[PDB]
Amino acid sequence: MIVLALDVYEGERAIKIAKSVKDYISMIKVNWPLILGSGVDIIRRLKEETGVEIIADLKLADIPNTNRLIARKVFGAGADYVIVHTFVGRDSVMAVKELGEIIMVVEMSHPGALEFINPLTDRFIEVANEIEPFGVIAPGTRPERIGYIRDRLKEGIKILAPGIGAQGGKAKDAVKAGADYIIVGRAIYNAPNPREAAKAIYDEIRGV
Amino acid sequence: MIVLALDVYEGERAIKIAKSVKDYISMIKVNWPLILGSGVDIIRRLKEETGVEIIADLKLADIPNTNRLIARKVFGAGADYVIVHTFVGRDSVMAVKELGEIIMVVEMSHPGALEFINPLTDRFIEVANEIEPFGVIAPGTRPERIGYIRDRLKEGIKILAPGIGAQGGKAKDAVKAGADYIIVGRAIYNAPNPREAAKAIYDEIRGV
Repeated sequence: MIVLALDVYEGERAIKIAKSVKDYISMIKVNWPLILGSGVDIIRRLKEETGVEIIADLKLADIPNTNRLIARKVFGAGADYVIVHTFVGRDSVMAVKELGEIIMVVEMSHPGALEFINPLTDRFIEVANEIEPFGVIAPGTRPERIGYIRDRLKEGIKILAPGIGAQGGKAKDAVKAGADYIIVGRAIYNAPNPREAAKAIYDEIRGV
Repeated sequence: MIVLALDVYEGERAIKIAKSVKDYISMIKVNWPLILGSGVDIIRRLKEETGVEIIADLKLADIPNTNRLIARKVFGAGADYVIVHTFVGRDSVMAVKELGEIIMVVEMSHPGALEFINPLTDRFIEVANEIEPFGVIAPGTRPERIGYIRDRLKEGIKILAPGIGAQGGKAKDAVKAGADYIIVGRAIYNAPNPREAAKAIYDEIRGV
């Protein structure tokens, strides 16, 4: 249920951390900065070193043909899931889904999201319901939002949520509210002992 | 002025095509396919082999800090412009603009664009007018749209138009309608003789 946001750009350093917490996470999420610095082969390297599935957080948002060229290369490189925007249209989402498992963005948490993205979350969820992606991604800052989305999201589509909070009990609360996966980064990779931290989040979630 | 959308994976193929059409183009636009297949250093290599400016068409659509990390890396690798989506918000756009010149997506050509992007074009043109990027991307499929945008867009902001009439003298009409640059990808990189293909378009735009 835990997804490690491996936002560590010293390549071998990132790999060491990922290997150390491998037993307590379900997936590793890599972004464009890591792929740019280490190359797209960082995805196969992480898989070989950890045995964990990889989410390529690409936010694809181009026309169908281009989204297709990108997805073919990234899935070919071993990515298990690709994160794609919903706002570019159904055809652009489908061009990626036809090549591999996808996770659709339906809401974001930065101030700018209030301008165009978030006013459309309800509609993006309805679109996701028709597309049937592996899951959707939305902020987990407020467990009430997770539930709101879960109520509207077709059963079977998973919810992945970043930003649930580092306080004791936040991880367990986000899962109970409807998150299938919680995405955690700094609380793990910047801990004095990343494995211990990941293990503690794991324990909180599988506990009571 | 033609912008070559070099959407191929292989670096040697990309460099060979770019050098062969260099005399007939103004800039080379690199997207994720080429960065993924050849590494981000292909930006620098393309510049060293042709001497023209490079646009990084990344369709940036992330939160400010992630957009910043990507922009810093790509501009630092030699990109002269970075293409960003207006949809994700002003803050995400400025995170990139503070590091280098940008081009904003205000409208797209694929059918999916009619679902969310195009309905907001008037609003996006007004956001671009406030930000004052180097230019905006508007599809040239119909010179009607180029002129529609040109009338509403602040004078100093350039218009780059992809999806140009794969038919007859459409590039010329697009330019006449207000396009400063014509983005051509497939028509050139998939052509039997890319240099002859580029020259034809070049001659059309330059004629009367």
